[PDB]
Amino acid sequence: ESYHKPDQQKLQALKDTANRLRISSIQATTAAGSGHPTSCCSAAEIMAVLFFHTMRYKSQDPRNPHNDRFVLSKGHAAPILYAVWAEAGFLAEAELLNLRKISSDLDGHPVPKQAFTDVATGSLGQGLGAACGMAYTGKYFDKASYRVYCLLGDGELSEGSVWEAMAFASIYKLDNLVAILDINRLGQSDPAPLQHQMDIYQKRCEAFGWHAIIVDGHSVEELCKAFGQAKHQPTAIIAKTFKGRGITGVEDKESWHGKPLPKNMAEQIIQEIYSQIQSKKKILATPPQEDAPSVDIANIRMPSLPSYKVGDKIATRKAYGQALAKLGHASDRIIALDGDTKNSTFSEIFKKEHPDRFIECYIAEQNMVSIAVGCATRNREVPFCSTFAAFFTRAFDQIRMAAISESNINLCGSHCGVSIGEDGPSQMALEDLAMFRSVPTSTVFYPSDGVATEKAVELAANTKGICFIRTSRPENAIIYNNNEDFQVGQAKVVLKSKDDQVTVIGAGVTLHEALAAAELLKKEKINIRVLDPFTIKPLDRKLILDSARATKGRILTVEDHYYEGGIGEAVSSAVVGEPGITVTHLAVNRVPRSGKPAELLKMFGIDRDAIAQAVRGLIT
Amino acid sequence: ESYHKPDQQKLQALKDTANRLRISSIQATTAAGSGHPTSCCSAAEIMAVLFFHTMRYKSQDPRNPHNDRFVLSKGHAAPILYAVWAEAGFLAEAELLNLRKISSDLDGHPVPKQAFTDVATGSLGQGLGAACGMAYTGKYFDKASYRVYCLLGDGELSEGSVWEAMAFASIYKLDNLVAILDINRLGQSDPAPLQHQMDIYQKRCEAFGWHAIIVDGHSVEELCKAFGQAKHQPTAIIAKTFKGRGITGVEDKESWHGKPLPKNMAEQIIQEIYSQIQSKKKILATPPQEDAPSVDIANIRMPSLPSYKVGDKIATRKAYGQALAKLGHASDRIIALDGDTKNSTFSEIFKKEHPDRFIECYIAEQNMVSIAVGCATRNREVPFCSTFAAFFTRAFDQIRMAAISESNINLCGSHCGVSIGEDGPSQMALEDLAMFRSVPTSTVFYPSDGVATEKAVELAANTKGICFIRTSRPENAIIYNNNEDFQVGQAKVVLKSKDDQVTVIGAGVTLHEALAAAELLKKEKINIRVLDPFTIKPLDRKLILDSARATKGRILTVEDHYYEGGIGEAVSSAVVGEPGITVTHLAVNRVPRSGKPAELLKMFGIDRDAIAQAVRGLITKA
Ligand SMILES: Cc1ncc(C[n+]2csc(CCOP(=O)(O)OP(=O)(O)O)c2C)c(N)n1
Ligand SMILES: Cc1ncc(C[n+]2csc(CCOP(=O)(O)OP(=O)(O)O)c2C)c(N)n1
Ligand SMILES: [Mg+2]
Ligand SMILES: [Mg+2]
Ligand code: NA
Ligand code: NA
Repeated sequence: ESYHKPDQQKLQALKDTANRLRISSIQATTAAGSGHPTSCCSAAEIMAVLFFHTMRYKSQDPRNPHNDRFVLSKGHAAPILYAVWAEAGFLAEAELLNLRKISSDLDGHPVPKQAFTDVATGSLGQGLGAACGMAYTGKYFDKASYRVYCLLGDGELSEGSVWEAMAFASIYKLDNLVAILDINRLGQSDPAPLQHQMDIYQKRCEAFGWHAIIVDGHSVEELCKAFGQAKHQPTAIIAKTFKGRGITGVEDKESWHGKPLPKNMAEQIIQEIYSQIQSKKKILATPPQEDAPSVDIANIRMPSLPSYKVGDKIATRKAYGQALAKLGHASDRIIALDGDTKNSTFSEIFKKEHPDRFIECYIAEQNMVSIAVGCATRNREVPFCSTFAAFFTRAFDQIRMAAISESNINLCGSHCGVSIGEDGPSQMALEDLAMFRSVPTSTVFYPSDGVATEKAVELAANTKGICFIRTSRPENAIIYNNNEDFQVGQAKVVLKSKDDQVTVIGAGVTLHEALAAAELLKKEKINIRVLDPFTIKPLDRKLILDSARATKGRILTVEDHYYEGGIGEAVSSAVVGEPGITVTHLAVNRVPRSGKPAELLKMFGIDRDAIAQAVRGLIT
Repeated sequence: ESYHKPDQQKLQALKDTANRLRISSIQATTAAGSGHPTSCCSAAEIMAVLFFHTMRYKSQDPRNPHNDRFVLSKGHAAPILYAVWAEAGFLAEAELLNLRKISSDLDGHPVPKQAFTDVATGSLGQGLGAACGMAYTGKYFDKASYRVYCLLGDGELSEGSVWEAMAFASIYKLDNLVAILDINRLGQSDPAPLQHQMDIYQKRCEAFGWHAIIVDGHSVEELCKAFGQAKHQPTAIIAKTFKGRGITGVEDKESWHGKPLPKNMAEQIIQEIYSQIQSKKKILATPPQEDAPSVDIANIRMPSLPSYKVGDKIATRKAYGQALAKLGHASDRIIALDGDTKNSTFSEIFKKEHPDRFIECYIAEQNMVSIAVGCATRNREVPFCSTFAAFFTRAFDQIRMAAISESNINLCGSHCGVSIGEDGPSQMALEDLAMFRSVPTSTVFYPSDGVATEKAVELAANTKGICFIRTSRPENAIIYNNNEDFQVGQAKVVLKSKDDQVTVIGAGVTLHEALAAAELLKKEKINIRVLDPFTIKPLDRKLILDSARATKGRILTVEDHYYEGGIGEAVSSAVVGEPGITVTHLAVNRVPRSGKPAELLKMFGIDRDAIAQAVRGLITKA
């Protein structure tokens, strides 16, 4: 528990370690012909001290739940991360030279195929948010003794997402979290704005509620001391460093970001660094206190079937909140996050019933997603984030990186489409199906009534990858029996007859408009089949085609979304080339405007009358 | 101009104005049955003072280029924006009651169909970045006397994009920019984190380089004074206010965000507010000094044809930088913005030749897009932003709102696809076609060689809407003669014969892989047509279909992008149902990994061998 104040030999061993890490970073990037040795070298003493004095972890089990966490937010310093894990004895030294090869898992930036990596970085400014999720989990959910350390670059601090995380950590008193800022003066293509104005970094961190300490980032002794003192606040170690530290003629110079040393130069530089190393003996890592709780990864089931009634009206946004609160009674792993929209998404229902497991993330969608990713690391939590679907576009890079991180998070976006009415297009999600479908690990649920919403929540909880649930504002009727079985990739035919003329595919509000169109068309002796996809990704291609074959090959898809990347294009891509199949597509063709929900569905050509007229035109 | 220190009669008129603005915000939202009167009421004195004391603008010409700019970043206070423009005499007072109707343009949040709105807000945290672009333009490009005022909420300040803009304004010494923070204690669903800890707001703004003044936001006199002193720094007026100010029993209470007053309550509250108004006489706006320069809005033409030769090798990312620098010599309105990637996107070439028109935005893509939107307002500048295409996903909400803002900005994203090689997937754009295709005003250029890249830059400069140019890292051959004519929505058939068995659609690196596949397949007496879309949106449906009908109805798309929302899906959606047409699709099926470019194209099934195998399979299945 006490700080072990290192003696001169331990300090020299830490310096020797830092210099070994420099040598390896150079060797690996020169061998690869690409990479960022100068970005590694500014961080070498930081890495040596964290891994070989401060942190506590099992060197042979990097994912162990009791370990301190390290997040390399400046992910292009990956070679020095790999070098520390070789120094710690987990990774074979020889493998370091295979950096960036297709035959290796030592890829250009860290990724979770590496046991020692929890989240992928490489898109700057995201690691601190993930670290915040890890620290929040450690302090409030696991209630364990592990600490969380996150290394950032100085150019990286221009990303607004970093400052969302800074504010989150002070709001939530993450006194188990340390941010290390590698203030090496330079970004990629010029000096970072503040250069070596260390006092301005300190003021910014202090103003955001952090205990901020300026250190010489190349002093192993100052680093040991600064890391050795816990605080009652999140702690920022503001390290003055030089980019390319230890590389004579490159240290502190522009024009070297992401530039490997040519072989002749690497050999000369490595010789000079090696001349400064006093012993080949390596420091051993020190193991953690094993106080993280056991976690059960069993499937999570709703405590009962849905208790809706066919014909009753409920918006799927409200059904989401009810279903999430219900699921929270079945497993303590379920956590909810929301960005100051809990009264609109109905995640407030979960907050009321399970307040200890609700995280108010404020108006900061980027950070919210990163918090969720962090909470899901090491399978600790099962997170459900929510906001308006439109505002998940604010977090697309975090979502993109979440898939690269192989993260299991659940996102529920409300207020989709023009059917929200009067707020207008700033609040209307019209591109969220395109966005989430383009995330390669995604499952996209579009529930059309309250029953389907509850089933989607339960399925999402038990589905790997990036799960998105699209909810809606109109109160529409319950159409499904409570005991209707739902599965990912299985659609439902909600209206059919022996002489259906076209298969109409709708979802959410447009499913209900399609059912209303069917009633209008019956008066003209025209029957239509109506199909509810349930999941847009994966799509039930078989049921769609079997339906179309019963309806003269004709499909009409109607969606409250733009034309590109949504339901209609998913359907077209699934059926193109099938003999006799035709697809007509109704969607929103341009930025909308304010009006009543029904007025906008009409203006944008996706209401019952537009559907009926499209059907009449197809038959003729 | 000297500060006009107001007399008590002017101050009382400003209070009367603020109370009229409260009344109108309540009347309009009660009439609509929705909206945010409490968010209007905290800002009523701020709005009165800005519009009727501080700012200079032409009340009958809100777009006038000499006017001070006002940006309502907290856009859900739109009813009070509409009320000020009625008070100024531009809008008819009766029209305010038509808020949110389909028959009105007084929509729920501000939009540029309103003459008095430059950028759409409603997605919080974006207005200050737009304002920074307006202020940068005013100080460095227009070199004019107009100032820029941006009103933000307190919950809104949780958005990181705000702090990017804060830092930008101090870096760039935007002493013509004022941010007004409506510190009304409350967000939507709870108190804002800092509540009324005014000293913490001050410390945060000062630490980010702003001159920060705490005021009573309901004191017209303190507001006049704080706005009346210009500074050498961007200035933050940190206004302590109460949400719902002036609505008895609602002021300072939770549970009222976005809740209109019921009719009975509106009538009673309005009576009380009206009892505080001393005079019905309105204040007149004061017009501006007309020192903004005249701008030439003519078509922009490259000064010469591309200077490439067929067979030369160049990466389209480098051709972009060369073309942009060349365009800068043809028009004074071209500006370039980049997020600390200028040596990778080659926007550095423009910086070297036209340094006064390059804006370093640092590692802050959200703000970069907003800056560009601000610079393009009132048609002052023609901006080209650049970064890696993957990092435009960090700015998708800004891009989305740029289309809602009817903005003409140009975005060039480099390093697309797996063909970048060793950096791995964090840098690989594999969803940018899906993203930009879902932006409704977008034109998506995917140039396959240096010639097509230069033509795309020129076309983009003259094309309205959100223009995206997808550039690439491999150094592929020039295939077009310099004198080839290019047009939005027109594809090119780059290889054809009377015996073609498939039409293969590729772009960028996969066009070159398709041409290599064609050379391989000729050894087996198999000819393929190869088609280069040029624009993915709009797609040349006619040429694609005419090509397919000459190649046994068969189309094969191949793309360095995920399957969803890219070239293959665009093509399938364009041709579905056409008799005899089939589409096969090669794309990237999962998150990639590091390797050499050619190794990754092979691993992910989008190289010459994958194309050749798919072609053979189509022939043999028939
Ligand atoms: C979101 C994002 N935008 C742009 C980049 C491109 N890029 C990679 S590293 C880098 C510079 C990082 O500089 P800094 O944070 O100072 O780190 P250093 O290498 O100096 O330690 C940039 C611009 C990135 N990877 N991520
Ligand atoms: C990016 C974004 N996220 C979420 C919202 C949802 N939303 C609309 S207004 C609001 C609260 C704004 O509070 P504040 O900024 O304090 O403004 P006030 O109404 O108090 O003046 C929220 C959360 C939004 N419009 N934009
Ligand atoms: Mg740096
Ligand atoms: Mg507020
Ligand atoms: Na990061
Ligand atoms: Na899930």
